[PDB]
Amino acid sequence: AFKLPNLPYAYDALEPYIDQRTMEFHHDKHHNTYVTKLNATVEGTELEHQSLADMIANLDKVPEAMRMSVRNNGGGHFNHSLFWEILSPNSEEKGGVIDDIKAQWGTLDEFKNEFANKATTLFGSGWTWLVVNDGKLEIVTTPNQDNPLTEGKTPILLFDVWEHAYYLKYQNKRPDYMTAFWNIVNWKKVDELYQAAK
Amino acid sequence: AFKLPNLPYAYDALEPYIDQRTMEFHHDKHHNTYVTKLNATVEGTELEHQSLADMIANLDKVPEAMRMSVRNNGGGHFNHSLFWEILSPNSEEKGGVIDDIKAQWGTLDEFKNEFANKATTLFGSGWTWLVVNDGKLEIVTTPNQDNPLTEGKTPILLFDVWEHAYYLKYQNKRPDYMTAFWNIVNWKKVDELYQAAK
Ligand SMILES: [Fe+3]
Ligand SMILES: [Fe+3]
Repeated sequence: AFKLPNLPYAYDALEPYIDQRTMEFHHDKHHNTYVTKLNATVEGTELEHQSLADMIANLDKVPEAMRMSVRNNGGGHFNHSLFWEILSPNSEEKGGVIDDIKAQWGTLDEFKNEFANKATTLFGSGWTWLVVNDGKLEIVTTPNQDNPLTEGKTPILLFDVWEHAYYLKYQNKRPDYMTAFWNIVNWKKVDELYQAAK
Repeated sequence: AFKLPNLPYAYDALEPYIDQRTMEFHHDKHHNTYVTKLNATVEGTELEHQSLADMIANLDKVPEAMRMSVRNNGGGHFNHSLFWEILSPNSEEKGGVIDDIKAQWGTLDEFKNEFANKATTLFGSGWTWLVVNDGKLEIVTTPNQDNPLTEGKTPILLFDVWEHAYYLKYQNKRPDYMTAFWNIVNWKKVDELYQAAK
């Protein structure tokens, strides 16, 4: 069975960037729902003992009756799991990954500008991601709980732009939530993932 | 130019079903942004005097570089404009359309049950609709600001299930927002649209 992870920090540890109340609803309600619905699909099946990354990377091979829930709920679980771990109260822009960002984009700010343009223009619910695609860094978006693993790309960083992730504090002002985000990225985690993927 | 229409009632006229704060943000910010972006797309161009309903229904004929803005922002203007008109503090379940809903579904409760099960299971952002398709009533969903006009169906009632429409008061509890909606449907307006469409 899949389990809801504990937050690696207090619920109020990302203030004033993300409110305590949002961290509660986002983790204890929204993420918990994807996990529960995911378990209802996979529990008692072959898929319970497969890695979630393997399942999402090969959705096509999931039985037709289970596929939508693995996509949506399995996506939800994976996506929110990674998200908590790439946030940190002690965010410092440090890691070898950032040296490589700098090489491709010219400066970290030019990278932040692209990620911002993509995340503020993503229409409806979804995520903006930094990924490795054949040894190379690229910024992509997905709708809803879709995941770049399904397209052959490894995620090392992600940003939630479903409105539940920012509405209580920021309401319509997603660009401010983007600006806030940069202050809380666990780049140490981003870089562990980067070093594993390339 | 496209324009942000006024609300036909006070911002607190739909309390407690839709909260005052939500009406302030939904209309003055979200809908207003749809209008702003749409106008930035279309004027100084030969599309500056084309109606929304024309462009939405013939989205395949809008030029490639303007299509997404017209789809998304044009959708958002059409959809929210209709949404205000189909809300009312003086909701009264009466009309030709209500007689015909009962004829087709057996009872009004079964109409609502179908509409609600489509509203609550819509994954991500979008709308639930009552449409006329060849003189026949049916209930459909669209993602984001997509509109059944694009598929040649006429909308006569719609419900916004983007998280911005309900997060401040309901948070994750979409179904409680759905059940609340029935108390504020302007059935008189829905009926006018119905008699025009068939
Ligand atoms: Fe989320
Ligand atoms: Fe809306």
